[PDB]
Amino acid sequence: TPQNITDLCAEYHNTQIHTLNDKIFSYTESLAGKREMAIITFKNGATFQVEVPGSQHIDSQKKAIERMKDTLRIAYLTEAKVEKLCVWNNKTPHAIAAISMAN
Amino acid sequence: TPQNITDLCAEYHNTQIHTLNDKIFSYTESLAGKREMAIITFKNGATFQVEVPGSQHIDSQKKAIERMKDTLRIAYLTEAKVEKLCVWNNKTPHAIAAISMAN
Amino acid sequence: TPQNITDLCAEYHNTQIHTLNDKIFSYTESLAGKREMAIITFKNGATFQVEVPGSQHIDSQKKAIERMKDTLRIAYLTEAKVEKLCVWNNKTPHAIAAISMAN
Amino acid sequence: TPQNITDLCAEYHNTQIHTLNDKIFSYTESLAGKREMAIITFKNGATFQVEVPGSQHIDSQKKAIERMKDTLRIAYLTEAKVEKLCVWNNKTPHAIAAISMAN
Amino acid sequence: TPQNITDLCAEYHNTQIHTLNDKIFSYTESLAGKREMAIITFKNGATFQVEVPGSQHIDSQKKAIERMKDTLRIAYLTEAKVEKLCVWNNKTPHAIAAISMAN
Ligand SMILES: NCCCN1CCN(CCCNC(=O)c2cc(O[C@@H]3O[C@H](CO)[C@H](O)[C@H](O)[C@H]3O)cc([N+](=O)[O-])c2)CC1
Ligand SMILES: NCCCN1CCN(CCCNC(=O)c2cc(O[C@@H]3O[C@H](CO)[C@H](O)[C@H](O)[C@H]3O)cc([N+](=O)[O-])c2)CC1
Ligand SMILES: NCCCN1CCN(CCCNC(=O)c2cc(O[C@@H]3O[C@H](CO)[C@H](O)[C@H](O)[C@H]3O)cc([N+](=O)[O-])c2)CC1
Ligand SMILES: NCCCN1CCN(CCCNC(=O)c2cc(O[C@H]3O[C@H](CO)[C@H](O)[C@H](O)[C@H]3O)cc([N+](=O)[O-])c2)CC1
Ligand SMILES: NCCCN1CCN(CCCNC(=O)c2cc(O[C@H]3O[C@H](CO)[C@H](O)[C@H](O)[C@H]3O)cc([N+](=O)[O-])c2)CC1
Repeated sequence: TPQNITDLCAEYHNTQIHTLNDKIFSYTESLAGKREMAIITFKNGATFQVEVPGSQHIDSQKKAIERMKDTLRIAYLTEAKVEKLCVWNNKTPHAIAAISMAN
Repeated sequence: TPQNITDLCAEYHNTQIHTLNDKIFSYTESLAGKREMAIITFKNGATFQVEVPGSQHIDSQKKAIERMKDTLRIAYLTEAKVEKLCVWNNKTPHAIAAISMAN
Repeated sequence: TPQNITDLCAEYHNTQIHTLNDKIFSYTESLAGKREMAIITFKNGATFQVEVPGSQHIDSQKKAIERMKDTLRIAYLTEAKVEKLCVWNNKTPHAIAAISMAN
Repeated sequence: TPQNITDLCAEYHNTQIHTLNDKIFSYTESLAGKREMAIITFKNGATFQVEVPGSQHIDSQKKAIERMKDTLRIAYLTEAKVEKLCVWNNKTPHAIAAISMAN
Repeated sequence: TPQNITDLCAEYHNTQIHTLNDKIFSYTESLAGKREMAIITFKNGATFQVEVPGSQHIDSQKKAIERMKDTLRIAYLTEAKVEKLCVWNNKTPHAIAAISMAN
């Protein structure tokens, strides 16, 4: 298994690391049909989503998607610094695959 | 694909944005049958609900409804500023579709 | 839908509003068989339960009963002021139907 | 229903009340197979478990066992004073049936 | 049942205790397919994983794996001192079986 988010990210196509080293500026979530998603931004203007669960996702990802939205919410509310995001870059906004928090 | 709550809200019929830029004044939740819901207010008098799950809701919204009530409760307890709500305005109280939190 | 806990409470038989405007003094929870419940008290001694799930509850209430116990626990730990409880008064301790929190 | 943890405890065989009036000293949790459990200690050395789910448990206890482990973790992290534990004393460590928290 | 993490750890093949007595330095989690995992590090450079659920796990471990990730996140965010980890040291990074927190 990978030892860090960068090596994990590199195991997948259509991904990249964004380095933030900053707390989340805004947290948005929706229960509207077909847009059951979260959106976060940073004060540098960067915007990211947790995608709506879809047919691209495998069964094991369903709980992890829910966990990620839990993580983003509590990160936002505690002003935790986000180090990096691994995202898929074939979606707009870029879609979160992984998060690291440090410092 | 929307990048913010206003753009997401605009995808639906019978919605509008309310801008609060304030913490939640009160949080109410009920387990009574057929009224399994939450109600929030703001000091300006505005009142909003998370609707009881109904047949209007598609299957994917049910999990998101539960998440929204989790979000409103922890927002209330942490005195987090709510930036905007996207609501359906064909319900009273207006029914929450999405929330953004920012300072 | 109800605008507030008082109007909600009025929709049900065997209920009353208790106005506390105080934090929870004690929180008790049990996993013992046939007593899977929570009990709260306020400083003055007034005691309330979240009932064990039973035949009187409809299925939609089950997730809400779990949510209420989550709410009481976090309210207790954060010393959140409880405004009102809507309770069924045909049970001892009186059984919580809804809670409102306001500072 | 019982008004308090002491009266609840007395409804069961093989139980006793421990009166701690103290925060949890240590919190341990395990995902190892057949030891999916939590263990807590107090400064006085007293040690308690939340048992692995087993044949002695009834269905209604399953969610309550999971809730108890949630409660112990957050109690530990917030340094919440535990008033009493109701435990089964036919197990070692004594097995938690109920917890009360009060200032 | 075991009374502490060291005795619990010793019930299993291919494990060891690490004594950290330190807060978690970084927390990483992933929803990427087949890497639905968490990774933590400590300032001394030690790295640990919560393994992706797989065929080596029995059903009862699944909820406990999810719990462990919840615990590591909140331990990280609260800067809780981790006393010990029980890990399987036949994986890289070492895979967490249990955690103790004290002091
Ligand atoms: N990637 C796809 C994105 C594109 N979008 C565009 C918007 N589309 C909206 C479809 C989701 N459906 C509804 O929203 C909806 C809500 C409805 O009631 C509202 O339901 C609301 C709750 O959902 C609320 O109760 C309100 O008061 C009722 O009037 C009713 C119906 N309906 O009768 O079909 C549908 C989906 C496809
Ligand atoms: N869609 C429109 C929404 C509007 N709603 C508003 C409220 N109305 C609620 C009806 C749900 N039913 C009950 O609540 C209920 C509770 C009951 O027991 C109480 O159950 C209580 C727990 O629910 C408690 O245990 C108490 O002690 C028992 O006596 C009994 C019965 N009953 O015998 O019919 C009903 C329906 C319409
Ligand atoms: N609706 C009215 C409510 C009133 N209640 C009050 C309490 N009464 C409780 C009955 C539930 N049963 C048990 O508890 C129980 C636990 C048991 O094992 C303990 O199981 C315990 C865990 O549950 C623990 O592991 C312990 O070490 C074992 O010996 C065994 C048995 N049994 O062999 O019958 C029963 C029923 C009536
Ligand atoms: N009531 C007493 C409880 C204690 N006792 C412990 C030992 N078991 C033995 C039967 C299990 N057989 C295994 O072979 C086994 C291998 C395991 O290692 C692997 O699975 C692990 C995850 O579970 C790791 O992935 C590890 O790397 C991998 O090698 C883990 C476990 N387990 O239960 O967590 C079991 C009997 C019960
Ligand atoms: N085992 C260690 C990792 C190795 N890894 C790479 C090789 N795959 C092979 C089979 C998976 N095939 C995919 O094609 C695939 C596409 C993905 O991208 C899409 O799904 C993503 C969400 O999962 C995004 O929506 C994205 O936009 C969309 O393009 C994502 C994943 N995934 O697992 O998260 C898999 C197995 C896994």
